[PDB]
Amino acid sequence: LHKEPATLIKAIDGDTVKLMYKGQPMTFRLLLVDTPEFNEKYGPEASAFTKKMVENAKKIEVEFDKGQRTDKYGRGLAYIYADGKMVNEADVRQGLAKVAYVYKGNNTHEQLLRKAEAQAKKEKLNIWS
Ligand SMILES: Cc1cn([C@H]2C[C@H](OP(=O)(O)O)[C@@H](COP(=O)(O)O)O2)c(=O)[nH]c1=O
Ligand SMILES: [Ca+2]
Repeated sequence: LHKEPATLIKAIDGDTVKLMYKGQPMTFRLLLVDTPEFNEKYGPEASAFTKKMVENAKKIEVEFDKGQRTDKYGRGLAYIYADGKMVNEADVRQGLAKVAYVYKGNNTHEQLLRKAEAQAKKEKLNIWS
């Protein structure tokens, strides 16, 4: 898998973000994760956390997996990095997202994220408190 450039347009919620990719605006849905909706418990904290991460970044990158790159709603599907650190992983590590929506072909970083979920759960963090 390969990292490609993109720039923040705007933070949306815990697991979606609007980025400019190859010079076009698109909404990205983070692969392999599910944050609570803003309206739910930990939803605001998940939104704040992703927002801070992407807004503080000097360099945003997007990394497509091997499978589908767009979902049925036209959202890009990717791993998103902020100054070299994966947002998808960090959301899970902090107990602000669950590993979710694991579809064969688009699941390269499954193991890595499940490891982070286990540590988050052991610490009883946020969603696991
Ligand atoms: C993360 C992800 C979501 N989706 C779809 C499945 C869900 O369909 P439904 O909307 O029919 O439930 C929806 C969940 O995204 P949200 O968690 O953003 O709602 O997006 C994909 O198709 N592929 C993916 O990799
Ligand atoms: Ca969600």
